[PDB]
Amino acid sequence: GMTEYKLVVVGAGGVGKSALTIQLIQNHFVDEYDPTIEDSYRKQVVIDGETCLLDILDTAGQEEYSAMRDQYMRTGEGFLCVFAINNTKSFEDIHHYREQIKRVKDSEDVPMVLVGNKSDLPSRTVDTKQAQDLARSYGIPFIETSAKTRQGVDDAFYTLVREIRKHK
Ligand SMILES: CN1CCC[C@H]1COc1nccc(-c2noc([C@@]3(C)CCCc4sc(N)c(C#N)c43)n2)n1
Ligand SMILES: Nc1nc2c(ncn2[C@@H]2O[C@H](COP(=O)(O)OP(=O)(O)O)[C@@H](O)[C@H]2O)c(=O)[nH]1
Ligand SMILES: [Mg+2]
Repeated sequence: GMTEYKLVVVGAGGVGKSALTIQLIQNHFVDEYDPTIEDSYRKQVVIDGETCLLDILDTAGQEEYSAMRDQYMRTGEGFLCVFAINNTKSFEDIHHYREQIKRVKDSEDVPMVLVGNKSDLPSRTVDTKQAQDLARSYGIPFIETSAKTRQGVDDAFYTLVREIRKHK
């Protein structure tokens, strides 16, 4: 049977979670997508010759630490922690998202990838070295992406699938 992978995209508002997810689903750059819409989207993909079913949850809205929201996030098997390379605050928030994932999954080894988005822009404020060194502190991969140009989009999602496969 075809394996389904439940992936969750997290990070500050405005980093490009929706743009990244829609590039994967539609193969098109969407510069405008209602910042309040949180929803899930499926796509069949060939990753290393195997057709698998991705189920991507694109998160949005206010932080809520209810038993219901924890249960909803606990459905994720792997997480993309996204920041924007021209927004220092989004990068400085990443540790919070990682700590919340570790708590809900009750595990120090949850499949995760650090994503530096907006790599097409010239306004960089977060050095690639600092981002690579944060992923090294966590023991996870780092991928540079652009939802505008498609840079790194399959690398981010497919690497997360490969981290889930090794975790099982
Ligand atoms: C002063 N703040 C703290 C630093 C940044 C600043 C603002 O932080 C901020 N803003 C919005 C959302 C979040 C946020 N953190 O984790 C989560 C998720 C979705 C991640 C996945 C695992 C869980 S489990 C659960 N219940 C969640 C929820 N709501 C989550 N989202 N953080
Ligand atoms: N140049 C550029 N802008 C992007 C990129 N990804 C998203 N954006 C823009 O960043 C803003 C926020 O994007 P959105 O996908 O709504 O972020 P979300 O709140 O994390 O879902 C919008 O103005 C998008 O056009 C990218 O890689 N490059
Ligand atoms: Mg969004």
